[PDB]
Amino acid sequence: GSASSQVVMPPLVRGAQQKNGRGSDSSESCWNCGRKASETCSGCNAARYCGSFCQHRDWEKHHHVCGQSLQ
Ligand SMILES: [Zn+2]
Ligand SMILES: [Zn+2]
Repeated sequence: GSASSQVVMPPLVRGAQQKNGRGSDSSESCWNCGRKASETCSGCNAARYCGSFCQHRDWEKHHHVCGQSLQ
């Protein structure tokens, strides 16, 4: 029973921007379930999430999207 080296999904933060855009502009769906997304990945902030349970399920497929800054 050791932590070893395992990558876990980070919690989704609540996005709030007004300077650029007024709601989303580009895309507006949850990567996991696709039903109205209003939060972002606290890590890369690239993927869209609506809940913690959604992020975990999609986390397997997020492994290649996280840690890639913006390219
Ligand atoms: Zn969702
Ligand atoms: Zn991420």
